[PDB]
Amino acid sequence: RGLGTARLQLVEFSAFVEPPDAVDSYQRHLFVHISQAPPLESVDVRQIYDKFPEKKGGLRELYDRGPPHAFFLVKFWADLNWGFYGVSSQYESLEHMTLTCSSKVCSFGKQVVEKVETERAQLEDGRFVYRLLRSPMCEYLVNFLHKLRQLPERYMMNSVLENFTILQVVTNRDTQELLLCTAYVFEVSTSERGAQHHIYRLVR
Amino acid sequence: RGLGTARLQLVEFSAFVEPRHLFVHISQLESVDVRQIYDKFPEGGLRELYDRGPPHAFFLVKFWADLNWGFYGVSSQYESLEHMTLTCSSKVCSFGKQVVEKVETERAQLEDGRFVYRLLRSPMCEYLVNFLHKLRQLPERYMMNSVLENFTILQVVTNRDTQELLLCTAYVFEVSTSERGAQHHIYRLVR
Ligand SMILES: O=C(c1ccc(F)c(F)c1Nc1ccc(I)cc1F)N1CC(O)([C@@H]2CCCCN2)C1
Ligand SMILES: CCCCCCCCCCCCCCCC(=O)O
Repeated sequence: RGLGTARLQLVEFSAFVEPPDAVDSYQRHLFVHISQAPPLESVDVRQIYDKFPEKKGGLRELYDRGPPHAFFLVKFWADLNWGFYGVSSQYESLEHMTLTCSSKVCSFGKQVVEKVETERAQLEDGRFVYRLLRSPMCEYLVNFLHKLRQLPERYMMNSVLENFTILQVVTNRDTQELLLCTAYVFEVSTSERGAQHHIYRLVR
Repeated sequence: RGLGTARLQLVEFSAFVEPRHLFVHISQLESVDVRQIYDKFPEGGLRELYDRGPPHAFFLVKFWADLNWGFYGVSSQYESLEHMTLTCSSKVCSFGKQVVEKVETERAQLEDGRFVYRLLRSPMCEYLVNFLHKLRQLPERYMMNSVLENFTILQVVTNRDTQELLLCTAYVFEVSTSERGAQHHIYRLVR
């Protein structure tokens, strides 16, 4: 129903830029942003197998590892109409864990870059909270965004983006239980609408 | 010396597969000159950190790894006399572009009158494991080594609470013959 499970819920995610004068008037531009009773639509995981990095830690093996209900697809309409480039994430749990979070970027389904961080829990009002705030976006991505934003046509941006995906894998560090696996696929939004997203479940 | 400084020493390093097989192992010095490897790392690149100082913290290790052979694991273990919290960062680089960065932290455990920092059984990142299988199916040691001339790992341990760098190891890689096993050579990075 949302992006997450009973063990680990994604509270918030966002990738952004603050211009170098934000020390005078603060502003931040959101490339993409998720903030968090229908059930969610489904998408068949094999239909995107080729879009993620096969052999090991790619989609098929991860799904085979399960649990099957931990897998969500997120379709992003990015706002490229806008410095410090950042990513922030916030998850929450009933149990106290140490999370490992991996972010794999893949071009044409080949694992281009991978960031991996650990995050330990901080108590809160009835919940454990895990905050990975203001991760500085790696400059592969900032460069790709700059090159991408100067293309002359939306449809060209979207054909480029059809090869660019991101796989996020959150696991328990101690036990290696997979908690959350998210495939992201990307399209650019028209000027006037901001960023927007549609979350699906990955079934088989 | 060994691999370390007065504030922090490497006691154990091992990269292994269990079905245990050890690709590389250190258990516990001539100067190599840092510019000689500048073209091997990004430019987050080694010159940045070396300028940051302290240059007595920077080391180079050359591994001759053993690929003759699951769970793919990395275990490091450090030592200190001050109670610290380490941030250990690995960066795997291929052809100078940084293709993975893995970031962990370990807080000090008291033991035998010293502090041990044990980062044991990190799942080897998936890039490295795919790389290892591909590398292993090659038919000649010289082909492995040609491949491996473009692959390097860079480790920066820093004090978490202060951001001081404490340690900085560049790793370079070749394969050894089926007879000889793993071997390695630590070097001071100077300039
Ligand atoms: O910025 C991101 C990122 C992560 C997940 C996600 F769903 C995104 F949309 C992300 N950003 C992003 C990607 C494409 C466009 I067009 C706009 C965006 F805002 N990340 C993952 C990150 O950590 C990478 C992983 C690989 C190495 C480190 N940088 C930074
Ligand atoms: C640099 C390309 C790969 C080198 C191939 C040699 C085989 C042994 C690998 C040792 C890696 C040790 C550090 C890895 C950190 C991680 O777990 O990502």
